[PDB]
Formats: sequence, structure tokens, C-alpha cells
Amino acid sequence: QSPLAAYEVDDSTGYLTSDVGGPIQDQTSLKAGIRGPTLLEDFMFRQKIQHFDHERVPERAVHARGAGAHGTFTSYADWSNITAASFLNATGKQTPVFVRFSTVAGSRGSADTARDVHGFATRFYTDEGNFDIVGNNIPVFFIQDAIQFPDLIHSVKPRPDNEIPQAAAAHDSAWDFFSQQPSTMHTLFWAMSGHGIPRSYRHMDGFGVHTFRFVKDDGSSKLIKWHFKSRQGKASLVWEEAQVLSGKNADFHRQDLWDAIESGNGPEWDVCVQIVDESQAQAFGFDLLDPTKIIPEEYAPLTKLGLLKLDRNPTNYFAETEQVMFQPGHIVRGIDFTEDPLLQGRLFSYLDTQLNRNGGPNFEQLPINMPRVPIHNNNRDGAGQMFIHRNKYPYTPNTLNSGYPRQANQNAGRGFFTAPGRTASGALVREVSPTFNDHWSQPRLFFNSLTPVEQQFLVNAMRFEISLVKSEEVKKNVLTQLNRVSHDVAVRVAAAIGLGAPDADDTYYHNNKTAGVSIVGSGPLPTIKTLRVGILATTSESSALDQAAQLRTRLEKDGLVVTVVAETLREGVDQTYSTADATGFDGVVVVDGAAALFASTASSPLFPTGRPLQIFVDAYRWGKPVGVCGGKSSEVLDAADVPEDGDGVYSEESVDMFVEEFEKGLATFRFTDRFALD
Amino acid sequence: SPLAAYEVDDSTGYLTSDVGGPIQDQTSLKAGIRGPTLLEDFMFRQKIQHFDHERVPERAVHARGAGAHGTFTSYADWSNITAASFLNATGKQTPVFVRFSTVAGSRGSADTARDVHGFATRFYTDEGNFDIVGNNIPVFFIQDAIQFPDLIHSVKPRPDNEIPQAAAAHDSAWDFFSQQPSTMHTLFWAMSGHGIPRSYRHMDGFGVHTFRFVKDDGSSKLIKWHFKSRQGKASLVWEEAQVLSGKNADFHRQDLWDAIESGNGPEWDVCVQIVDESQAQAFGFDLLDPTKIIPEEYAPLTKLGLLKLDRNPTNYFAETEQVMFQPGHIVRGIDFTEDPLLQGRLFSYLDTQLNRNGGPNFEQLPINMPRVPIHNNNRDGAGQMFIHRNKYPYTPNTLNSGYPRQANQNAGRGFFTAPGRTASGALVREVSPTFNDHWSQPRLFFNSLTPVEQQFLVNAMRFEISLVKSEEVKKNVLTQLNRVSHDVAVRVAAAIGLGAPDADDTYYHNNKTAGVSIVGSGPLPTIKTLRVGILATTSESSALDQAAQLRTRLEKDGLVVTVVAETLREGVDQTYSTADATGFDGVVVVDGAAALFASTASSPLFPTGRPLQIFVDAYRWGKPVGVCGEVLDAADVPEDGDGVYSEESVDMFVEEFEKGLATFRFTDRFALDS
Amino acid sequence: QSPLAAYEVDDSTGYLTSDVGGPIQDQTSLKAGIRGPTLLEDFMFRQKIQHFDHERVPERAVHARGAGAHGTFTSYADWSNITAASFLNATGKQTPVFVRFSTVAGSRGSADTARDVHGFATRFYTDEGNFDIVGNNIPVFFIQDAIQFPDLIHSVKPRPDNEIPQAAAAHDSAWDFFSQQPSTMHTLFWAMSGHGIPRSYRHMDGFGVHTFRFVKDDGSSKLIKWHFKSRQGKASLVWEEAQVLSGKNADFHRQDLWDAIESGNGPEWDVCVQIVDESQAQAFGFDLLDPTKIIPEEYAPLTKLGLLKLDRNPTNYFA
Ligand code: HDD
Ligand code: HDD
Ligand code: HDD
Ligand SMILES: [Ca+2]
Ligand SMILES: [Ca+2]
Ligand SMILES: [Ca+2]
Ligand SMILES: [Ca+2]
Ligand SMILES: [Ca+2]
Repeated sequence: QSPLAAYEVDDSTGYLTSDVGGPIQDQTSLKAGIRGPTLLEDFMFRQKIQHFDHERVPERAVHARGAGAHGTFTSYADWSNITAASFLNATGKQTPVFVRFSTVAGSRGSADTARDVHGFATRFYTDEGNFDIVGNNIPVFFIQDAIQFPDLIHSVKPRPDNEIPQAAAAHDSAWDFFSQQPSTMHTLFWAMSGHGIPRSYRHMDGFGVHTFRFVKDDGSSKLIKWHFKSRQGKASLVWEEAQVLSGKNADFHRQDLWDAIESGNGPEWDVCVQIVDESQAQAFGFDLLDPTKIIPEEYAPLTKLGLLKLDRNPTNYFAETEQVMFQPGHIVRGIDFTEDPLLQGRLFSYLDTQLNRNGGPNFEQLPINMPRVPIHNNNRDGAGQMFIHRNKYPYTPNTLNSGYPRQANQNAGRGFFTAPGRTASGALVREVSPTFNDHWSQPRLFFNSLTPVEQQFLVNAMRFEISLVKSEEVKKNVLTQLNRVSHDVAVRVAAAIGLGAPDADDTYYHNNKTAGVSIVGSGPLPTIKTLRVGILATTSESSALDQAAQLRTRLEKDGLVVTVVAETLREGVDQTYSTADATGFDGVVVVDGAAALFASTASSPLFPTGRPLQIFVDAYRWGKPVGVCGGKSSEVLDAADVPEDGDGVYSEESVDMFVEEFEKGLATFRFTDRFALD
Repeated sequence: SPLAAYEVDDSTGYLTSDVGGPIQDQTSLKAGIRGPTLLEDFMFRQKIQHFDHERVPERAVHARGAGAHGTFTSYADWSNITAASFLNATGKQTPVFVRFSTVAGSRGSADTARDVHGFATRFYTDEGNFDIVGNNIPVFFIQDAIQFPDLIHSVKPRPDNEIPQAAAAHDSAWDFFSQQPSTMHTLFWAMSGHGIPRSYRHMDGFGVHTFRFVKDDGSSKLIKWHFKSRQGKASLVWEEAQVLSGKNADFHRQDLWDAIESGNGPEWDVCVQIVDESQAQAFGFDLLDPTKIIPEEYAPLTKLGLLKLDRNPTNYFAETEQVMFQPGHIVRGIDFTEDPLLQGRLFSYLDTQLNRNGGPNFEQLPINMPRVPIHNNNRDGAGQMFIHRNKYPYTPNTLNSGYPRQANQNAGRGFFTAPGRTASGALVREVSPTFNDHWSQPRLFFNSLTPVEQQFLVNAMRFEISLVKSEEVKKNVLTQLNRVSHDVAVRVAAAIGLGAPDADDTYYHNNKTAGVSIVGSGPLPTIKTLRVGILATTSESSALDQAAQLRTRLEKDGLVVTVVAETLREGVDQTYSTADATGFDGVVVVDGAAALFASTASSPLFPTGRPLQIFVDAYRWGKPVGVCGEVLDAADVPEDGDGVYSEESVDMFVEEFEKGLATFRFTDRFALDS
Repeated sequence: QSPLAAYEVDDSTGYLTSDVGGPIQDQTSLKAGIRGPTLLEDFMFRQKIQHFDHERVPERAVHARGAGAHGTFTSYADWSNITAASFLNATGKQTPVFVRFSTVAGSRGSADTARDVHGFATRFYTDEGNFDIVGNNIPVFFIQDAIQFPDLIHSVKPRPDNEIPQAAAAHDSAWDFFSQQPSTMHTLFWAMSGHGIPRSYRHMDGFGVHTFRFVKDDGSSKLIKWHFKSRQGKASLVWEEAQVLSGKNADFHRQDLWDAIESGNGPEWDVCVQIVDESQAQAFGFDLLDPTKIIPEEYAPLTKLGLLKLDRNPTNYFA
């Protein structure tokens, strides 16, 4: 049973009714005569059409495009030695969760595979209240003060005269903002890396970004960072793949997640923290209140608290995924805020914005937002009020309700409490802390920590986007900021856009590196289960279908998702060449019985000219494992200009030997030697 | 019940947020003990955001009202006249919720304004919710729903200064009545005692429109709904209503609440008039015209079942403020008619709930939910509380095996339009000439009132029209009233210093009809719940003894007794300072309190002359009054008076007084025109 | 002409139109025959009734019952010696105002003459932005922390099972809260005095209640209290009179104000402050941050800043 089974409505049987249970029809209007006008007294028509007319709600102001699933969090230990948080207070303690992943800039119909920051928002339905960690797949944020959020978001969203371009920072306004607001450099470098185009929601991490506090029942506190570390491994698309995939399958990430859960491959993350003392706020060479900075893992290692597993898809997307209303204000005893001016302002935004989405104040009553423990408070009325409150004296202090509900605090009722060592001192100021002023060292730290091909991909992303900026003042200003992180980056980017990079400014240049931020560097994937193999076959040769069937059995044994492609559907063929694309596969195999489909003269009314070969070629050029199974590889590899001796290029007669080799190629995931370097 | 499932108990436990996190809510989080409040105080903001958003728009009409739960019980299997499931078996019980209301006043306006009153009943039937959205007056002001904003704008406050509240006593309203002669019939009802009912329990309910009863063979008859009070018909007098407006704006809602808590839940016989389709234009008017009644002489009432209200709400806002009635809530066995007022209502009540609820899922509110399964392809919308398992919500489908199934006359107990219904003719914005007699039935109503009732109606018109500033509107009002009755126009004209126009006898007649008079409806069938004020004193132990003896003799018979004295103690319920004659249906002075009634009497504990003014007001307003055990001389009240009691004995005082409570009003105390 | 003349719509001439300017009728529904059913294609009907169906907005959560007027504020001096405020920077400088007066507990159709605290909310449409002083006719408030406001208001508003009683603190819940929350005593005594039943909005004062700051252009600050002193005089009803007036004329205060303006007797207040140093926050025997306390005038006299005069009634109450 779903955790929301009490709210489910079954329509597998029965006669149509109105919303008030009156049996009706809904297929023909009531008319004055068989060719007559429709009657106002047709309530069947008007209740159905009113409902339809009002189906839509405002999309989220940011993160409008996303997808969610149910699962379970399991604690690895009793963490009462660092936090009073009930959901962390025992080894094996289980708490239901709901997670939504998202992009940031695009509207709710935009492509999953846009280049962007991604959301990773987790609700823990704890036995002491709902606790939300509203995170991103990038551990740092663009800006240092919440009051700037509309500036950032206006600049990266479409230009407001014509609403162009969708789901993209590749326009003047965005790069104007980045180059005028240098705090943006750290997140910008992350977004221009493969972290901007993750392979799936399952192949990315989650970060709380802000420093938070863990608070013990004795009132002592520690400073923490949340890290959700993918047990699937880290992987990226390449940009020229992501662009085609945005058109061929705008739903790629939500389909990948849905399919993984349905196949019993529900994705997993270790929920981890960095834990440091209050005295270390300004010990690591930056301010822990500054959300543009990471704590390098060399300074503070990750502690694994527990397992997050997503294993149940929603029943109704709108009701569960569209309506889930996360808040960092959803906090529990044992956790506290910090004076990070970005986190501080968020606490206001997420309570207010639900009024816009829900249209009224009772949004916590929606099934997906309800807690799994009793609610005792004097909140009342409001549009859409579902509860029927018995307590006729909803004020404190009272005698006529015997003093209930009772106040909860540090000493009674397991109340939330502010960390009691927290203080404030000084002038009431609209001033930025000078401790926040180094906007360039950590972007350089990140860039330094990427592999050479990874550095090239980041340069190439900047070359792509900045070449689309029309303004020559903005392009020059961008090169001024990039040059403060890396003169080499500025020179390489400047080469694509026909400007000269400004002279080196070495104030913030350094050669330090940090582990765990590189994708290319994180080694082969720990599992290839769920990865997608396209087998290109033909109906023109019964032996090509036999090769494909033998390949399927052997690949499916290992938990790969196999698609057999041919000219037309039949038993054992999943997909036509017409609907197939290399963006649909993590590796491509041609059965040598189909080699004739790869000829330059090959033509069919059943698929676009050159489609079989284009699938193989795109897969090779995008770095995927590719091969020909059966022993006759020359005709295909030569048509594709693919060298038989290439890394991640497989040619074997033996199906078993083909699959053993090819499976190592899928774990490698990308063959980076196929990309040119400056 | 959807209601039982959503009840929230806060009789124990620690305070939590709406997401179950234990919190406090009495002190703001601050930067130091004398410091500014922090934005990160989520406890503060969630509490104050909820408070800031508590209010919803009041209803566009009938904003002021009160509701209760109960049961409807069928007297029979009515299959012979309707397919309606709630009427298909002797003793069949259906839960109900009723809301009673005024019309013009906003949410906080007085119950005892002079107005039309709502009487809206939801039957939570086993074939869907069925609402009869009625009033206490059987005819409506206008003949086409498109005119409703014109009527309501005219009766509601003038829109430059929003004056006056809950009152038709202003130029705009009487401008409308005089220019729109269809208004005359309801205007005469509202100017009668029906404008100021004694309680919701002492008025009837009417569907107003002709509806149809439709059998499972497809045949139809025309019907009128009448809910006939078992408590009897009773009114206030106008002065009393005005004082009550100030002393207790909650009088009708308190009366209803208290009757239910005391086990005196009000009852009505749910009745219909039934006539054949061929009789639509047989009674001298059009049954599509909502300004006309069928005289009971032409079509008697058939009793279908018992409506009883016997449980108060748990949360007023969630149940009473949020109940969203609709004539569109119809069930198989009932159909509409081509009454142009009913026709347009059907649109209004679906649309307006979007304004009140702020989103389209208002039928999901517990008070709006049915008591049977919902099966349909309505989806999404703000505030969606369901999780629909059918992922193919379209018809026709194969992917959900063709469910839900279409319901119609043949199968699934579908609603169906009466299959004898037709339309013929041009597409017109034309009024039927059959609707054009605006004056005969107002005169029938006026003729059917007793002489003192006719005087009260003339005096209500004298009161309101005298407050009309425009001499031209007042003349136009007399022109219209004169077409109903020259005598009424002459008597009204005398109060405002104008001459009545010459008699215009076109619509004059001397016909009468039973069952519309209050004064004529005879003694109340029960005195239970009626209020007796016993005026006593703490001075004399004999006065308190006398009051306690009367108390036991009257409470025996189900009377709500208030003993009044200078100060509270054991046996005294109320001080003279808080007491008023509008609080009582009868007033008894114990002779031991004689000293309080002298003109010389004064106290810092109550206003000068309060005890005598309660007795004198009760007398002037027609109520049974008496002394048990000087007082009558002070009050200038004659001992021989009808409804004036003077007994040394408590037993014989009471036996006599209780006959007076049943009589209810002594109308010989009101002056008549010569 | 009104300060809002640019937004006015004249209907003293012309033919009925839809909201998009199409001439129409609005007195008979379109029907399939003269005794027929109403047609869905009747857009004249639906646009008109849709508008009607959606006329209402939520009443204010408190102070739902009230009435307003336009007028003018005129500064008596250049107050740059104590504040940078532009509306106070020159003798004779005029700023348009709008004021709304109100009760607190009653819903928008409740009687003006209920016993209650009253609102006095003033907008100054200044040449450096709108400045509102949202005050009451009593200088002290029931509670010392905004987080308690729903507690106070739930207790004073009708009991939530039956919504009784209207516009009145005369019920168990209110006196339960007063007796358990002793901060309430000062405002309670004011509300139980004639200040709870003023003769008119014109015969009551306005108070900011809180200590605010006046800030000079040089950055220095002083602590102030706002006091709007009635030029009409202070006057009350007696309680028995108020109870009868509630029934005989629920609109008494709004009519009194409307009529005073139409007769050329637009009400006036001297807009005054008490001015004390920051060092005097705890000097008077109580804390100036505590909204349950007044500064006795014997400790800090009133300085007259300017004249507030209300002299124009609204054109559309709702708008
Ligand atoms: C001051 C405003 C502001 C700031 C500074 C941020 N956000 Fe935010 N965010 C919002 C204002 C907001 C919002 C407008 O309140 C949204 C839109 C929908 C919602 O519920 O909240 C939101 C949505 C939103 C979602 C989507 C949740 C879901 O799937 O429904 C995620 C994952 C984040 N944000 C994450 C972040 C992170 C990791 C930030 C910086 C560390 C951040 N936001 C800063
Ligand atoms: C064309 C519009 C229109 C017309 C002609 C009428 N009404 Fe109506 N009425 C409404 C439009 C409306 C409304 C605006 O839709 C309301 C306000 C709140 C609601 O639910 O519906 C309403 C409320 C309302 C209520 C209050 C229900 C409750 O307690 O919540 C009652 C009892 C009635 N009406 C009764 C009548 C009767 C007996 C009428 C004539 C026979 C009538 N109305 C004509
Ligand atoms: C924490 C909430 C809160 C607190 C502590 C107060 N109020 Fe308030 N008040 C509101 C929350 C509110 C509100 C809910 O926000 C209202 C309802 C309508 C509106 O615009 O604001 C309001 C309305 C309102 C109005 C009506 C304005 C109008 O005519 O439209 C006045 C005069 C006051 N208040 C005056 C005060 C005074 C003098 C207070 C104490 C010194 C006070 N309020 C405390
Ligand atoms: Ca742009
Ligand atoms: Ca990469
Ligand atoms: Ca008027
Ligand atoms: Ca109470
Ligand atoms: Ca006084």
C-alpha cells in the first residue's frame, strides 16, 4: 500500500457520477432539439467543463520542470551523540520519504536535458514532523544573499519582451548578470561542467548547499553540510548529445527514474554530513556562512548517516509530484539554521510561495504535504479548510480547554528550539561581510580538480554559450571575470568569440585540487544495471534476428535494458529505425547479419535516409561503447569511419566474449579519447 | 461520514506546526531580549500567515445565516409519483444539513432585520446530494435570473457610502420596486410578519419554483415544495425586531442552537403540491412564473416526510460557512422547469463557489462531500485532495476497460431530463405575456391577512417609504401600490403627506387563500423553548421564593426560564442591566418585587426605570404579561386585558399564563386606521 | 476633482455594453421559445451573473467594519530639526490623505456602536512614497508580542462552534483570555470606558500606539509617539444608548462622517508627537518598547506637527 492509500479513489468499476455522487452521462450536451442550441440547465456539461477549465495551477517560480518518487530513509546508527533529530535516533530506524528532482530555469514543459542547475528536494515524514532538505546537484549557489534571487532568476529566464530563450543561460542577460555579479563564478563553473547535463537524476548527488546546525538535547551544536552521495555513480551527457535528446525525448530523466523504480532498480544515496565545530566557521580560509564555498573533503570527511532509496512511483503525478510543497522551514528538533543570508531569506520565500501555488492557506492539508503524526494547534479557517476542529477555545493562554495544546520547547514536549549558544552583536546593517569577498579562488579550485578532457568540455560549454551573447561589452566583461579564475580559461574561451583575453591577473590563481568533484575522474560506474543497449538488426535476415535474440538473453541476464531495432516491429523487435536514436542508448551493437543496412545506397520508405548508420556514428562520436557482434565487422566499421582497434570499439564473433568486453565499456561509460583538446 | 473522518481532537497534547513538529507560539524569536524579531522565526510566520488568511468572501447573498444537521424520514414509498431514491420506502432515513439566512445583510448583520429569509436543505441521498435551496416566502421579486444583480444592487447599501445595512428602507430599493412591478408579491410578503419571523423554527420553507417529479416510466408532473413548520408560524413586531437587532444580533442563530441542545430540534413536514403538466396555464397564471403561488384551494399539500434538525455543528466555519448549496445538485426523479429565474440560478451557484472556495475542488470539503462513491474523470485543480488510481480518465476508453460507465434513463440509475419536455419557437429575449399580471396575487395575499396584520403591513410600508428621500420615488411607489389596493395606497400616502392616485380597479378583487396568515394560524401547537422572564428582587426573600416556585412550575412544561434581579446569586440567571423584553416571549413580575416598579426607583446596578420598562415593553409588543402574588397601575396595564394575568396562586397563574404563551401575541393592543 | 479622477467611469449617458465595449441588453435571458429554457450561448446573461457571483472579497481579518474619506494634511513647520520626512519638510506643505476608521472584532455588517477598540488608519500620499500610520483610538494594545494576536482575536471573536456572539467581548472566551493574559488590563480598562463607545469617529483621537523613531538626514534618531488630537472634542455614548443605536442605526458612525463631510464640516485633527531621547527608553518607569504603556503627558508634552482634515467622501465605497 502507498503511504497515501487513505486518499486513493478507485474508478476500475462503476457508473459515472457527479462530484456529489449523482449518476450522470458526460458524452452529449443537452439541446433544444436534435440540431438545437445547448441548454444552460445542462449541469452535467458545466460541472465537467468548469473542472477542466480550472485544472491548472501556477508552475513553481523556479524548478518548474521536475519529477518525483516515494521511498524510505534508513538510519545507519543512533546519532543522538550529534543530533536530537528523532529520524536519526536508532540503527535501522525507517522514515518514509518523497523526493522531487528538477531543473531550475525552464517552464514545466521544457526539456530534462537542458544545461542547468538541478534540484534534489527530499521530504522525511518523521515521527516528530516533516523535515525537508531542499537541495541541488551542485554544492554552491550563484549568490550570497536571498534578496538577489529575483535578479539572478530574471537574468537566466527568457528575455521578458519575447520570452526567448527557454531553459537556457545562453543569452545576453544571463552573462551580463554573471559578469557583473562575480559571486556567480563558482556555480557557473559547476553548471558549465558535466554537472550541468547529468546522465540521470540517479547519476547525480544532492547537496543542502548551506551550512546548517546539528543540535543535541543538551543544547550543544555543530556546523554541518548535507551530501547525498549517489550509489549509482556519477555520469554526464555530452552537450551535442543533450541537445538532440532535448528534442527526441524531453522526458528522458523522468522516464529513466520511473523505469528504474518499475524494474526494481530503485536508486540509492548515502545521506552524509561534514561535521565541524562552531569554532571552525572562519578556520578553512573562507566563511561557513557563505553559500558560494565548499568545505574541501580533505579538511572535513563525510560521515554516512543512512540510506535513501526511492522505490515507489506516484499514482497521480499532479496530486503528488506537482502539488508537493517543500520548505526549509520544515525543520525538526535537532536541526537549526545558520546566519547564511541566502538560507535566511529562503525561509520566508517557501512559506509565501505556496499561497500562489495552492490559492489558499491550507496547502499542508494536501495528502502529499500532510505529516504522519498528529497536528495540535490553533490555526483555523482559511479557504479549503478540510479539518473539523473540536476545540472551541483555540487561544493560548486558556482555561476553557484546560491549557491545551501545551507549549513545546527545549525542556517540554520535544519542542523545536533555536541552538541556545547562538548570538547576534553589532549594528543593524544592510552590509556584506568582507569574509565573503573572494569570488574566484574556489572556482579555480573546482576547475583544477577536473581531468583534462573535463576542462575542455567546460571551456567548450562557455565557448558555445558566450558565442551566442550579442553584446560586445558583455562578452568583454565575461572574459574579465573568467580571467580572474584562470587566464588559460579566458584565452581558450576568447579564441572562439574573436576577442583578446585581458592580461593575466594572478591575485586568485593557485594550483590546489580537491577530491570528489570530477565526473570523468570518479572511475567506472559501480553498476551497469538499467543501462540501455540498442541492438541494430534487420527483418531481411532471419539470422540477424537470431543474433539479436542471443545478445538480448545474455545482456538482460546482467540487468541491462535491451532494445532490438529493425525496419518494422515483430516478436523480439522493440523499436523501428524511424523512432530510434543514439540518444536512446548507453551503448550500440550491430549484429553482422544487418551489415547491408549500413551501405551508402541503403534507402527505405520505413525510416529516414542513413538512419541505421547515423545511430552508430552518433553513439561513437558521443563517446559510447559501440561494436559489431558476429565476426564480420569491416563493412559497418568502415561505413562509420570507426577504427576496429579503438578503445570502446568491440568486434567479436563469440556472443559471450562480445558481451564481457562490451559490459566493461558500459562501466567505463564514456571513451574520452574521441574528443579533441586545445 | 466524511465529517467524522476529518474531526480533530485538541483536548490533549503538545502544540505542533501543521506538519507535526512540536513548537511554541507565545514569544517571537529575537536578536537579544529587547531585540528585533528574526525572519527565521517559522513558528511566528506559519501562525500569522494562517491568521492573515482565515477569511473567505461572504456569500454574495444570504451572507448572514446559521446551520444544523439532522435527518429526513420518508412517510411512504413514493414510486407512484417519483423515481427519487430518498423517497422510495416508508421510514427511509437520509442525513440532512440546513442553513437558514437573511438575504441583504453582510455576515455580521442582525438576524432580526426585515428581509426575505433563506431555508436551504441538503439531502445526502444514496443516489447523490440533492439540495432544495428555498426561502421562507413562496414567491420571488423577479421573473428572470438575469435581473438578480439589479434587485440585489438596489436592496443592498448605496454603493458610494455603503449605507444602509440589512435594510430595504432606502431610495434605491423602493426605486427598483416601483419600476419593476413583478416585485409587488414578494414585497407584500416581506412587509408582513414573514419579513420578521420569531425564529427559523417558526417559519416555513418553499422551493418557490415549479419543479417536476419524474417517474422511472419517464412520465412527469409539476410540483411545488412546501416545508410546513411543526412549531407553528410566529413573527416579531417591528419595534421589537429593531431593539433585538441591537440587544442580540445573534437571536435566530442562538434560538436554533439552544432548541437543538435542549432536545427540542425543530421539525417540518416536507410537502408537495402535485399537478399535471396540462395544468401549467389552468389556474389563471403560468406555473413557470416564480411570482405566483398555487392557492391550496386549487391543489392541496401531500405530506412526503419528516425533516428534523437535531445536531449542531462542531466548527461553524468548516461546516456552516463552507456549505455550498446548488439547485444543480439534483437526483434522478426530479427535473427542472422552464422558469427563467430557476434556469439562470443553475449557472450562478456552480460559478459562485469558485469565488468563495478560491478553487474548483469545493465539493471535496467534508460538508459538501456525498455519502456514496464518486466515479468521474474530473482531475487536478488547486486543492486536489484525491489520489486518482484511474490513469486513463477519458471516455471512450479501452485502457480502463470502458469505466466509468455512462448512466442514463435506461441504465446505472442515471439522471435524465423528463423525456416529455420540448421547446418550440424563435430564439428570443422576450417575456411571456402569461407573466404580465403583477398585482392580482399581491392583492390575494393582502386580502388573506387579518385586519391587524393588514395594519402591520401598512405600518411597515409607512416606516420604510417615509425614509425614502426622493418625492418622485415615493409617488412612483404609491402608483404601484395603488394597483394592488387603493386602501393600502391611501393609508401609506397619509404617513408621507402625499395624495394617493385615484383607484385603478383593473386587478382589484376580494378573493382570499388559506395558510398565508400568521395572526390567523391560531395558537402555537407547542410552547416548548418559549422564554419566560421572571422579574424578581434580591431585597425580599419572598420575591426569590415566588420566582423559584414559578421556575419549577414553568420549566416542568419545557419553558426556558430566566429569573432577573439586581445582582446574580443562586436562582438568579440575569441582571436587570443585561435584561430586555426582547429576551422573553412572556414576562412575570413577582409581587414581592413591587418596589422596583416605582418611578422613584434608581440603582447604580441598572439604568433608571429598567424593571418597569421590561414589563411595559413586553405589554406594548403583545406578549403575555402578569403579576403573581400596584405593578399593573405603574405599567398602566389593565387587569381585565386579554393576555394580562393577575393570580395570588402560582398553579392558576401558570395554567393561565401558558395559554397566553400558545396565543403568543395579543393583537388587540395595536391601533387600527379609521 | 478627486485625487483618483483618472480612474473614474461615467455612466450618466450611453448604452449598456459588455466589459469589452459591445452594446448589449441585460433584462431578459435568451430562450428556446417564449416559454422555453435558457440558452448556454447567452453571453449577456453569463458575463453579468459571473461578475455578480464574484463581487465579494474576504473581509479584513480584523477591523472588517469601517468607513473612510479623502482629505489633506498640512504641515505647520519645517521639521528637518527632528526628521528627514519630506511630507513634514516645509510650513504649509500639503499631502493628500485617505483615512479609514473601524471597530475591531465585528464582521463587515456589524454595528458601528458595538463596544470595542476602534481603528484610525491614515495614508499620506507623500512626494517620497505612501506613508501609513495604522493606529487605534486607544493608545495601548492588549498584548506585548505580535505572535499572540491570533490568541487575542480568536478569544474576542464569536465562539467557533456556533459563531456567537457578534461584535462583543461579552462572552466566556474573551474574559478567559483577559484573566489569563494580564497584559490585557490597560487596553481592557480603556475599552470599558467611554473610549469603547465613542460618539463618532470625529469625536475620538488616533494613536500610533508603538514607539517609532524620527530619523534626521544626519542619521541621528529620537523616539516618538503619534497622537492625532480631535479638534471636534472627545465624546462618548452611554452604553444603553449604544445598544439601542446598534439596532436603530447600525451605520451611525459612517453616516455621521459622511454627513459632516457633505455639510462642509470635514473633521480635523492636530497630528502631534511626543519626542524623547533614545537614552529615555527605560527612564519613565517602564520600557518604551512595551505597547501596553503610555508616556504620561506630564513627562513628555505633545508637539503639534500639522493639520489632518477629511473633506471628500469616496465615489465608490468598494473600490
Ligand atoms: C529567496 C528565494 C530563494 C532562494 C535564495 C532560493 N530558492 Fe529555492 N525556491 C524558491 C525560492 C528561493 C521558491 C520560489 O520559494 C520555490 C519555488 C517553488 C517552491 O516551493 O519554492 C523554490 C524552489 C526550489 C526547489 C524545488 C523544490 C521542488 O522540487 O518542489 C529546489 C530544489 C530549490 N528551490 C533549491 C534551492 C537551493 C539549493 C538554493 C540555494 C542554496 C535555493 N533554492 C535558493
Ligand atoms: C441568478 C442568480 C440568482 C437568483 C435568481 C437567485 N439566487 Fe439564490 N443565490 C445565488 C444566486 C441567485 C448565489 C449568488 O449563487 C448564491 C450565493 C452563495 C451561494 O452559494 O449561491 C445564492 C444563495 C442563496 C441561498 C443561501 C444558501 C446558503 O444558505 O448557503 C438561498 C437560500 C438562496 N440563494 C435562495 C434563492 C431562492 C429561493 C431564489 C429564487 C427562487 C434565489 N435564491 C434566486
Ligand atoms: C500580527 C498581526 C497584527 C497585530 C499584532 C496587529 N494587527 Fe492590525 N491588522 C492586522 C494584523 C495585526 C492585519 C491582519 O494584517 C490587518 C487586517 C486587514 C489589514 O490590512 O491588516 C489589520 C488591520 C488593522 C486596521 C484596519 C486598517 C484599515 O482600516 O484597513 C487597523 C486600524 C489596525 N489593524 C490597527 C492595529 C493597531 C493599532 C495595532 C497594535 C498597536 C495592531 N493593529 C496590531
Ligand atoms: Ca537576453
Ligand atoms: Ca563530463
Ligand atoms: Ca439608496
Ligand atoms: Ca465564548
Ligand atoms: Ca463616558
